[PDB]
Amino acid sequence: GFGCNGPWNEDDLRCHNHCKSIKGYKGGYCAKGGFVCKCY
Repeated sequence: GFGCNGPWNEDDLRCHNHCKSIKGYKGGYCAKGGFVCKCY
């Protein structure tokens, strides 16, 4: 989710922005073929 909807729809920037918008995270990326929006 959050941009990462699979390799056919991978909005890594959208995941990144989401995660970065959350206090406690610097950013985020689409993992697992682009399915899982993982924050860091």
